[PDB]
Amino acid sequence: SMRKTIERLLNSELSSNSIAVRTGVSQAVISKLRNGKKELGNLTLNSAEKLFEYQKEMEKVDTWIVYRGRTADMNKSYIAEGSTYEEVYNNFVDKYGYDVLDEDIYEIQLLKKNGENLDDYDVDSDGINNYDKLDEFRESDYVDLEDYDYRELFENSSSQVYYHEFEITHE
Amino acid sequence: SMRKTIERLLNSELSSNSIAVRTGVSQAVISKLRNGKKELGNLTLNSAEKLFEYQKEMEKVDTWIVYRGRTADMNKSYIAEGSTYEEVYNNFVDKYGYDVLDEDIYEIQLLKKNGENLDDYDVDSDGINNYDKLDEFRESDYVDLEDYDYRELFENSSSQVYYHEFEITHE
DNA sequence: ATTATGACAAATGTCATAG
DNA sequence: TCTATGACATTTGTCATAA
Repeated sequence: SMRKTIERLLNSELSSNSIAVRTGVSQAVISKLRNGKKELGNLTLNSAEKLFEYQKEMEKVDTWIVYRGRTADMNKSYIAEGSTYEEVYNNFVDKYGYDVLDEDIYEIQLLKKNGENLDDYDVDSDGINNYDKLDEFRESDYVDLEDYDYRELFENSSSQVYYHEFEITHE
Repeated sequence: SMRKTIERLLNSELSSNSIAVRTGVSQAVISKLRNGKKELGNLTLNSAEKLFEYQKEMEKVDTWIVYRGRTADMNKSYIAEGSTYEEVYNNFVDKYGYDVLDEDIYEIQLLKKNGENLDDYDVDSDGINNYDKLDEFRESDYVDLEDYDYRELFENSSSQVYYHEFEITHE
């Protein structure tokens, strides 16, 4: 899926036969890809999904994300920590508060991801104004936010914190 | 290319031809995928990436910035609009003029990006005392100002407009 | 426990055309 | 506009070789 993560697998010194048995993709494909005989883009979704998921599980333990945010005053700095983007968001909201980020940013991200018209919910600086419509959406079957969406919540928000830097450490 | 995200594009009510035009995937492939004659798993990463990027763009959250500024007296009012801080600044200069904002604030921000000492740079309210240093800066591209620098330009200014306020809506 | 190369049936992407 | 169906050169996935 993420061509970056599968590219990091080719960068890895793990054996092509080890990759072949761990993911299920043949050693032939892995050897030809690293050699340059094959291109990752030309590969199928199923095999690429296998390679990406395996590396993602491997990186799950040695991954730490430190968020940095700067307000207008030099003194105010917002920093959060976690191994997952969602963890960083929860650490931030308990550490600092929901009102630091843009009003109702989580709900707005969820609505747009699910294909809902923002106009119906009366979006404004004051947040979601049509609370009753949001309540109808909460009961309705929806698609829960993925980790990447949580990073977007910080970058999208500029009302209080307009500078966003994330540190990703792979060991 | 998350298969769930691509499926939400194929399960939308959007035309297979329109999806084909915006993404670049052939209408043939998109239609066969929707029919069931082809499978997403068998598709190449490049095309699946194209589909993924368009659905990601559709689900992306929009940002609109309304800037409000006032003089110390509060008799004089200034208002600007843009989806980026750079767009807000460009609108402000087009509507009001470069002189109203702090003199050579754009250059001050550039020097701050370089890290060159402001005191050594002959900093003054009048503007750039040292023309020589300007050509020195012209020699190096250095770092072109990022969007956040444009908000900082407004907040740094004290002369003329002294009250700076940014409101963000994600409609 | 490794690493390159096939062969082969089956798909793909890029173009069309037809309705 | 839009859908469906295909042509063609070409890369795939699987399953092997050989070293």
